[PDB]
Amino acid sequence: MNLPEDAVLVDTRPRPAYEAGHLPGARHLDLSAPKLRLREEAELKALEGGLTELFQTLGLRSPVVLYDEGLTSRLCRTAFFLGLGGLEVQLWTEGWEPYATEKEEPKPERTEVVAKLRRDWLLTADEAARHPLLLDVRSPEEFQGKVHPPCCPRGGRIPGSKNAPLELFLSPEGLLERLGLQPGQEVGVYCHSGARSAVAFFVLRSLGVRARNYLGSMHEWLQEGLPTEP
Ligand SMILES: [Zn+2]
Repeated sequence: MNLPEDAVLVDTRPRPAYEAGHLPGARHLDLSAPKLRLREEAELKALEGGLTELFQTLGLRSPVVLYDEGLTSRLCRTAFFLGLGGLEVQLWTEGWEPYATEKEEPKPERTEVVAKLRRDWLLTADEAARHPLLLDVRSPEEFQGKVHPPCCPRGGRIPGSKNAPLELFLSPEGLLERLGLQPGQEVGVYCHSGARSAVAFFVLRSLGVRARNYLGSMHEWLQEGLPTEP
């Protein structure tokens, strides 16, 4: 993979791996999946302000190249938030390893970049509720409501959603065909709390699909008391 000029590098691996050696100048950022509630404009503006503080503290600016060992959930989750904030991002999953030589962590000066939410990358609960096609990337047992995590009130799925377990997205060849999709089509993706839905989002976008990521996912849906199946 070729790199764009003057790129800022972000390493999404766990800290010990980062400290054992990272690309010169790369910042460490391995974001966990927050449980977000995005219903009011003020909540969307708070997510945005949080990304601004993050971007400035890490000295980020476009273009950003994020790297990790393979297409990991943390790489995708982290890259999704940076791109969601308006930064131009790219994922680098192989080929950077020979350059992971730096042990010292950079202490860049803050930048003054300001995040601006990219609404076409996102789905709020209300937008997801009106979406023509949502893909639930959890396991079939979760999709069928047979099991659920203890932080949620019951097992279930968003009504009308279709199950596309995450593992399917690791085999892009013929994926759209198998999922019954085509380039340009509007598709939403979700899971429990947006932890791994970004993997499906990036894979689908790379295939030309207008994918949108419902970060709130099942957890927000259930906390809101929205309609569910079974
Ligand atoms: Zn939950």
